[PDB]
Amino acid sequence: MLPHGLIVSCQALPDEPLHSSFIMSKMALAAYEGGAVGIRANTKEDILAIKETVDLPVIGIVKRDYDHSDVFITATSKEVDELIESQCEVIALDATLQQRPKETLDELVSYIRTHAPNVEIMADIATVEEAKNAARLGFDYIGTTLHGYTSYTQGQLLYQNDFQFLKDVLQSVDAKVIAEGNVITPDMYKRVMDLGVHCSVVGGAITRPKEITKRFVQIMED
Amino acid sequence: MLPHGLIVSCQALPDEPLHSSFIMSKMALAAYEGGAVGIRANTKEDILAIKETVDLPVIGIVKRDYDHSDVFITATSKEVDELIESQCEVIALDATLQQRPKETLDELVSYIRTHAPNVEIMADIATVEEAKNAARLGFDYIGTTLHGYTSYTQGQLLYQNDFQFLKDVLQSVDAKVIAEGNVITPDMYKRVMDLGVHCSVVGGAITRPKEITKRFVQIMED
Ligand SMILES: CC(=O)N[C@H](C=O)[C@@H](O)[C@H](O)CCOP(=O)(O)O
Ligand SMILES: CC(=O)N[C@H](C=O)[C@@H](O)[C@H](O)CCOP(=O)(O)O
Ligand SMILES: [Cl-]
Ligand SMILES: [Cl-]
Repeated sequence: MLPHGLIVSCQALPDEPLHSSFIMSKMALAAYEGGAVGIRANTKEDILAIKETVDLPVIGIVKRDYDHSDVFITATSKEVDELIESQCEVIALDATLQQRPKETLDELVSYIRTHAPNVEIMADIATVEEAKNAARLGFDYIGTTLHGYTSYTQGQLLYQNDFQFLKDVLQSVDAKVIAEGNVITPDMYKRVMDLGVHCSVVGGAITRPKEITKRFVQIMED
Repeated sequence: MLPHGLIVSCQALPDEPLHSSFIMSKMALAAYEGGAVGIRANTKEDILAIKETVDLPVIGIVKRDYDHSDVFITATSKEVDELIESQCEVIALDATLQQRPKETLDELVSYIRTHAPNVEIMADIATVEEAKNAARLGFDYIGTTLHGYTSYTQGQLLYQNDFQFLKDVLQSVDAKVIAEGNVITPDMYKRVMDLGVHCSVVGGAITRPKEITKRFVQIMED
């Protein structure tokens, strides 16, 4: 199981500067050496490289676009099978009720419980009711990952109104909740932990130097 | 000349997770894409890789330890020659009063003006008196890089007492001053820029995920 504490997301998609299984493995080692308790990573190859450099538990996803679906975080059994092969300890998937290319969310949850019974699952959700649906499906973890990143949560950011959305998720489910998405600073990390999340996933604030650089530059441009 | 704004230090020494000319070239790309106006980098190998990735001006150093000297930032003509070969726009060196392994600081300054007349020079100093000595030697930039990092500045950090050390440096010299050392947040970057530095160097806050991870973990340990 994931400990309490800091999960570092070590992702770099094609065309991002640090894109490379190798580099993500080194970002993960850096996170490990700074006191991270887990890693979140994207694609079987990045996960396998990371698992060569750290024994931290990994939350695995496959970001892959499908025609006629806005679901891209572990959309189908093809991505699930890649992640089972990766041996990541936790499989994260979009747990919205948006249209998927193939299996439904219920079918992907059954698929994972049948084919990878020792793997934990994590629901990336955007709304309280998606969170409650995930809790009902027996998700091990419910993350705020997609809050602000679906067509229907545009402009919503986890931290808004002192983490009201996070407070509402924590109030609505007994499952382990993960503060993920727009945890930008140590102060935000402390706040989500004090609000009672099991753990927090921090990505861009640690592993996206372009995004960190932009925050430094923006302070001069207000 | 270096513009006003943010210089990103893209360094990873041999024991650090990201040690690699290729990775530091990508950190530099990320800095560029985020709005940096320059790069500080270490070793000819890293500098050449960065200079083929971005056209941003580079402050080059070679960190290399010598016996019977505490000077490790561009200590001798050997490091200077590596930086001349690198074609970096600015050569930075330890510009402390500390005894060097070979040439004196004064000797090295003469050497650079002779052997690389088109290169600007940056004085990494620890004290106001070293800043004044650097102005004496005609340095183009005076950075606060070694303030707190010498045997005679123990316990001091750039930000202490609302950047009093930086205020004292800026009052002491007419040369372009660079805020470097422990500039860890956008707030600190804003502050040193508002105090009148030419530019600021931010390293670990952007390019050392281990260091950033430690600050996240640390807020849960206070
Ligand atoms: C919507 C989406 O794709 N999210 C990604 C999912 O893996 C990453 O953003 C991940 O959550 C990283 C943590 O977010 P941040 O960079 O700290 O804001
Ligand atoms: C004393 C020393 O070795 N300094 C290094 C000089 O290259 C780095 O610290 C460099 O100044 C980068 C700025 O420091 P930070 O990583 O932003 O805190
Ligand atoms: Cl980046
Ligand atoms: Cl690091």
